[PDB]
Amino acid sequence: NSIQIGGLFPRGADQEYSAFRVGMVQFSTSEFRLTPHIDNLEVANSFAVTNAFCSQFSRGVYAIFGFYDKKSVNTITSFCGTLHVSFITPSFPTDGTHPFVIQMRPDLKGALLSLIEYYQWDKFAYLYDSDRGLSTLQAVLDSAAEKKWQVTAINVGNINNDKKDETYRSLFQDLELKKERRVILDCERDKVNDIVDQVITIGKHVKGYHYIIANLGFTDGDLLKIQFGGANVSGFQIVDYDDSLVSKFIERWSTLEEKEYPGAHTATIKYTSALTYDAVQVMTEAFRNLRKQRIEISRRGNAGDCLANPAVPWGQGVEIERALKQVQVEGLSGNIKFDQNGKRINYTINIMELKTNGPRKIGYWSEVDKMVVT
Amino acid sequence: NSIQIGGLFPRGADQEYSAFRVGMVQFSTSEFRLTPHIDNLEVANSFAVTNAFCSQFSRGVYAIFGFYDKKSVNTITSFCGTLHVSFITPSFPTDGTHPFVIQMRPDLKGALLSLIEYYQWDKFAYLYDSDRGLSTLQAVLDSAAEKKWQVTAINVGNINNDKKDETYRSLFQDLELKKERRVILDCERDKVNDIVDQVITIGKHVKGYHYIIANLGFTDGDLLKIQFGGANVSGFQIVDYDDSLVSKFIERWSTLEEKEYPGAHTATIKYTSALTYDAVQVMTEAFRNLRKQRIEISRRGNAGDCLANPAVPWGQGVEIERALKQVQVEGLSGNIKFDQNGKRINYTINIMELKTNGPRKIGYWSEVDKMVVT
Amino acid sequence: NSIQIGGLFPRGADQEYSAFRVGMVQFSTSEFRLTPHIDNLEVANSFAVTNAFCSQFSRGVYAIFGFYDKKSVNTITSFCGTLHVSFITPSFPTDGTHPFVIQMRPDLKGALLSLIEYYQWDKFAYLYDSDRGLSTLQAVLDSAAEKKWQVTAINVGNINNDKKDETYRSLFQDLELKKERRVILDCERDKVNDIVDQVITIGKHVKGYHYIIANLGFTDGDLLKIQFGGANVSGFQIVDYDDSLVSKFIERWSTLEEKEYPGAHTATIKYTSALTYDAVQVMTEAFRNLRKQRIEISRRGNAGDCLANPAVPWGQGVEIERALKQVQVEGLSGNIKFDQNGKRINYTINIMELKTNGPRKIGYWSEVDKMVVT
Amino acid sequence: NSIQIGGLFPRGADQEYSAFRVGMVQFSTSEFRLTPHIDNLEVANSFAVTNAFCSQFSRGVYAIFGFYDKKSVNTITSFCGTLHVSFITPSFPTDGTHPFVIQMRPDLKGALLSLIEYYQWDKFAYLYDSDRGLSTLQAVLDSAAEKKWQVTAINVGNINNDKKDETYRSLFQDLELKKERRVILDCERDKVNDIVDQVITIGKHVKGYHYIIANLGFTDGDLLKIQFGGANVSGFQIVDYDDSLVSKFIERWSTLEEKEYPGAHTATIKYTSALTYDAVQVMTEAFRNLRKQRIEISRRGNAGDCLANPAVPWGQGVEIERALKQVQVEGLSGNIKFDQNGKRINYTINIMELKTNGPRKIGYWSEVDKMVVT
Ligand SMILES: *[C@@H]1O[C@H](CO)[C@@H](O[C@@H]2O[C@H](CO)[C@@H](O[C@@H]3O[C@H](CO)[C@@H](O)[C@H](O)[C@@H]3O)[C@H](O)[C@H]2NC(C)=O)[C@H](O)[C@H]1NC(C)=O
Ligand SMILES: *[C@@H]1O[C@H](CO)[C@@H](O[C@@H]2O[C@H](CO)[C@@H](O[C@@H]3O[C@H](CO)[C@@H](O)[C@H](O)[C@@H]3O)[C@H](O)[C@H]2NC(C)=O)[C@H](O)[C@H]1NC(C)=O
Ligand SMILES: *[C@@H]1O[C@H](CO)[C@@H](O[C@@H]2O[C@H](CO)[C@@H](O)[C@H](O)[C@H]2NC(C)=O)[C@H](O)[C@H]1NC(C)=O
Ligand SMILES: *[C@@H]1O[C@H](CO)[C@@H](O[C@@H]2O[C@H](CO)[C@@H](O)[C@H](O)[C@H]2NC(C)=O)[C@H](O)[C@H]1NC(C)=O
Ligand SMILES: *[C@@H]1O[C@H](CO)[C@@H](O)[C@H](O)[C@H]1NC(C)=O
Repeated sequence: NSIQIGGLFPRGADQEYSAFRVGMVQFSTSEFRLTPHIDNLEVANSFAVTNAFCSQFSRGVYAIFGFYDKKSVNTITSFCGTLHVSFITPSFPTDGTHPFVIQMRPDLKGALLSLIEYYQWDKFAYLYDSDRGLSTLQAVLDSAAEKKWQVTAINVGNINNDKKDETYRSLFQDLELKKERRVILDCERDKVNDIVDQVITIGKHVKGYHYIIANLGFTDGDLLKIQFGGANVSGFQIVDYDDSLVSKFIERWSTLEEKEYPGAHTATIKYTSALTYDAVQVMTEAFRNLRKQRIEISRRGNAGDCLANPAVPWGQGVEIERALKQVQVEGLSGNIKFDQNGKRINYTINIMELKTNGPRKIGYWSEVDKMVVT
Repeated sequence: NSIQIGGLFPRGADQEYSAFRVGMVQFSTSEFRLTPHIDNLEVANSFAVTNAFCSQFSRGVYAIFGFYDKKSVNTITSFCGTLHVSFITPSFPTDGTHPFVIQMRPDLKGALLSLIEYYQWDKFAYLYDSDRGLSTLQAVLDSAAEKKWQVTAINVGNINNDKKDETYRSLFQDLELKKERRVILDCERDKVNDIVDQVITIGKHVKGYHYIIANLGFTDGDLLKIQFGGANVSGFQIVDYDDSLVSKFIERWSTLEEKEYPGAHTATIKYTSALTYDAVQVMTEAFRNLRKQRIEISRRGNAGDCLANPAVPWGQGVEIERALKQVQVEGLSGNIKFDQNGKRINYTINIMELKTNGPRKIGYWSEVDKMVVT
Repeated sequence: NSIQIGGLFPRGADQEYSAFRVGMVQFSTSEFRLTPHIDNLEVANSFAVTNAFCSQFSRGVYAIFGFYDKKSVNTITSFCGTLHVSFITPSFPTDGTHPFVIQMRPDLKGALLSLIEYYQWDKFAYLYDSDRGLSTLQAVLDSAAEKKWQVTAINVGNINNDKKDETYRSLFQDLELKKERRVILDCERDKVNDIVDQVITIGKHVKGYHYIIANLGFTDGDLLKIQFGGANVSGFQIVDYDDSLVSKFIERWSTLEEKEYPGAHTATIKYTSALTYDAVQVMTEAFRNLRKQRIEISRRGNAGDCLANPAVPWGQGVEIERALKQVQVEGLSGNIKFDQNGKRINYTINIMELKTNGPRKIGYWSEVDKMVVT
Repeated sequence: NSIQIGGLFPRGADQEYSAFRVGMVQFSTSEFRLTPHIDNLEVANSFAVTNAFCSQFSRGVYAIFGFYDKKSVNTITSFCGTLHVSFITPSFPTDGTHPFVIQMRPDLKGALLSLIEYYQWDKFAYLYDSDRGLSTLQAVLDSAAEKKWQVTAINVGNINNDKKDETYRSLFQDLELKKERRVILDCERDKVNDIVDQVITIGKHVKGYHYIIANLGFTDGDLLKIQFGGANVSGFQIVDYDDSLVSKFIERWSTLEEKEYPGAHTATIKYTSALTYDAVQVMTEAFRNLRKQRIEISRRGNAGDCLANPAVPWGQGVEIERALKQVQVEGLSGNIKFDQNGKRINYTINIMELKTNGPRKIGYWSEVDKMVVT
């Protein structure tokens, strides 16, 4: 009744760690407690990721929570699938079916295509970033080929910031050659903030221009900066701030202090932090299910090292995976239900549009049902 | 005075190993000799790749030669950068800059864009495969954005060996429906062979079609099947069989036997194995230059541990990298010279066409000079 | 009882011999058994054919089964007519009336002419091989002279196999220069396979061309390579694979231990082998009927030599011939009925084309009724 | 000393036999006198032909002379090739190379094609019979395909004489309405005589009709019937009546009597008879050369039975073949010389076109040069 888990967090991650500890203290069952081993590192460094994973495996950790990017996803997936260690992450889902990886970030390709069809778009620009994967870009290109679209895929992830002014000015001047008024911003948070800021400077945020933020976090950024101007702005939001549970959680979250809980005294929580909260919840739920199933998973610092030749797995790993992937709970992100691969199934995505008054949801998207209008 | 190096090879790259051994015996001794440690492994498995790298590092190898895949390149780059151990490879160049990696494959984006400009194409399909990366697809996407092209990018990678015929057939009927005669194949040898077989079966290799084989191995595939069809078949070739060095090497190499040297009894040699030969030459020349400079590189003791904390790299790694990047030799691929990032500069790619009498070179593409017609 | 027969199988006809053995072991009963003398020989050698015929006559056989070509048909027919010994064959029917020769192959000239009239052709080519024969070419030339057609007869039997690629390529180039779109392939299985391979290689199987495989073995050749090209490919088939008897035959034929029965472990049976099986059936039926007629068919070793001077035949062979020509049974080729001259009558030939979903029987041809469309 | 030879003659070749005996008595030398054993049989009967051949072979005969038909050429050539026995014939050349056979009849396809080219023919009818093979038919069809001729080939051998009136009228009316004014008669002497008799009866010999008789016996048939008909008639001839040797032979032939020399009391002889005479001459010359070369091909005992398994070859037969294939003597049919295969070369064919004063040689044809006009 003393489960030791592992935690990998980026060097500079505060809100996600705060949500992690909030969930841990919220779901601290009197039957058992989860003791985490938190490692802060540069996730982009595959060597550092491997070092942390190997140290946690040597320490005897049953389940590992962490993050990965395009430069550190393959190593994590391979190590987990070989050593039979369950990995729970809020990061982007891997392209394919990688075992022993629990992916709680819902896919956005289907919702993005459904929203594009709803908006009746034929020609548009697609500004993407290579720091998260090109699966969305490939899906957009395939849909464009199928439905006879004219998509201009432009990468904005390979430019610095000192020459950003001139580079993006040239990019937008080239975009105005075709009179492009509809663009999609499939970029990270800092990248999309740069896009919106430089759009404001260049003066292309006037009416007629349509912008789509291709991420689950729409209300986290400076929506007020481009709120005025009359330009269409649309996006997605996994979290429903109007839900009773979300409001109850956010009240306590705002009442928490900032010293011991960095990035907490605010009325907006990042979707990564929300997914970390549901990750804590699902970990506790799976371990309660394992305890109630009367299954012995006794393990300690005796499994061995990381680079054992041959690397023999342990039989409890497949049972831990079955327990993790066979739960159905509800959190900030909504209904949670994974498949045999480790991806959510019956999730719901709330679509919001930005107006002068403020952000406002226009409908919801699901798997069985396409975009719905209220 | 023996120098120990490492070797990573995929399970199936027999011709590459044969070319490695041929280069080893050719450049056997001038003032010393090399001692490679070969470790055949699944190159796409990041865990196995890490295990091989760590075993070779513990063995105390001065340099490492091996391949990598799109899902195993980050591990090599990170480990080599953090351990100051060079990695000479004939695989696809990395998307960016990475120290301690000596990439031997010349870039193809510039030559492909120059060939498209020379052919004056406005609506060309792009059948890409997710093995060597999507960097060329991205580059052609920005080029299309900046040159007003109609690119129909289609992924032909995520298909199994059970509906290949149906998938390729339906793809080509779709291409006929939008009436698209210009197609670019950015796939490897086996994939382009499958595509060529399918297009022959459906009967679209007749006059009125144009295909570009976007790989350095234009003649490595079986072009005799589409030689008499009547459609343009362009491509790029890195080895010139009419060159003195290549002709002498082929005369020495075709007389061998397929028992001790698998895949070494043919008049043609794959560009990957050619780059293996030139990589053996480059390593030999670099170590010869190091010996001539009288720099002490021998270890003072054991190499250490792969996952040691902190990862301390030896002071001779920078010297090894500089010596490897400072060599300028002539090989099968042509002039060999590396810049500060480990890429290849001052190279030449011969553009060739498949006429009814055989593949005939029509010109060459350099970095300082664009496509030249001869 | 024990009745001995002869066998003139060629050197290389493994499937026909396997079908012969299967027919023997299936139609053999306790009433009597058949003892064959199988001699493998170069059937184009009239000397060897005469030697084998003389030896089998010297044994004292009652009927002879085997094959012949255009270079050995006259000697076989003359020997059988002079010696009053019957000869059942699946080879091409003789161009005339010949007694004591039972021919299991139905005529194709009438069906071919009816199909040409149905397709309403005016200017078409006719690729013939002198090795198979020229009776069909003579018939089509006479019809063209009587119906104002433009037939371009081409011989393809004189091409040596050492360089039989440029010959076909130049031939089809000449056909293109003559604007020839419709071609009739009247050749053997190997020759038609080579012609189809060359056609696909030169890209002459696309929509706009028409091909008629003028032989009863439409599906025996590898038709899948040209199925998806898009050009019309018609032909004739004598064996109906959807019939109950044929399906029951294949149910056993596909599981016949190919090592023990060469050319049997397949779902496709050559029309020649099917005719051999039906010939075994008809000879067994004829001998059973002769035994059930209370006729003395006792013959001892009094045959002597085949070149007796004068050559006095044995009168017991005319009853054998009458019984053989008085057989009305069903089989793989369909209804079997022989006229006074031994040529097959009351037969149906299935006319099929090659579609994307496989060959389909669109109708049947008969002597009494012209081509019928379904 | 003497050499036994064999003679195969059809039932009715009385003048052929008379010419053979005239040649024998004229070329009888005191050094050795041959003793031919003449056999009379239906040459179309393959069984009789091979029985006579085997009787000769058992007799111990070194060289065989005789005729063969379309239905016996194959067996004759096969037996001669297998038993290494030389065969000398005046019949049609074999449709292809065949060892141990001497063809004394010069080819006609080249001369006929040259005459057609010189006569500026682009549309005609090729009336042929299947008696001398289809080599000429194949040659004219290939030449028509090459030179864009609209030739209509009609077979007349299969049509029964009783019913060959209504069909004759129908086909001639078809030719008249289609302006098929030019015809070619590649038929035997009797068939062409019947054809010209029918033409005279029907009155289709009006000005414009250009009949070509494709045989060497132009003057053999009745040409005075169409001498004053006003219709062009062109033929070929191998024996020149103006030569001194031919004139002396025809005088010594006409001075003979019809009692002991049937059909020898006229001034008109057949080209086949002339070829028989030249065959006797070449046989005598070859035997004289063999005797002079001090080569004894004498056999101690009987050759045995032809049906012996295995066969019984002998190198003296090969030496005899080499002796025959290296003879260059003149004769009634002109110069005689054989190539390596056995065909006759170094020959000239005299072309005559019928006029009101009778046949007159309008030129000659050879192989070292095209057709020549005098
Ligand atoms: C392959 O087979 C198809 C059969 O579906 C051929 O289609 C044929 O196309 C011709 C076009 O000239 C049709 O002839 C036309 O018939 C109509 C109605 O009788 C008439 O009004 C036109 O003037 C013309 O004569 C023909 O009917 C049609 N076949 C059938 C069965 O309907 C196609 O041509 C074939 N491919 C080749 C290369 O021959
Ligand atoms: C029958 O024999 C007579 C006797 O020569 C032929 O008369 C002449 O034949 C020549 C060719 O042998 C003809 O020359 C041709 O003339 C045409 C123009 O009409 C020209 O285009 C050709 O290139 C060629 O030079 C010639 O006209 C013809 N008549 C005369 C008066 O000289 C005759 O052609 C033969 N055939 C028939 C069916 O009569
Ligand atoms: C921005 O949003 C507005 C309203 O939400 C859109 O306005 C209408 O959109 C419908 C949907 O296709 C069109 O049929 C109408 O013609 C639009 N009317 C007007 C006055 O715009 C608008 O299309 C959206 N996009 C842009 C670029 O403005
Ligand atoms: C295949 O090659 C031929 C000839 O190299 C191309 O034909 C040329 O097409 C261009 C179109 O840009 C015309 O301007 C030229 O006149 C054509 N002929 C020549 C000799 O250049 C053809 O376009 C190529 N592609 C295909 C699909 O056929
Ligand atoms: C032809 O064969 C069929 C099937 O065996 C039979 O029904 C039909 O009566 C036969 N025709 C004649 C004329 O006997």
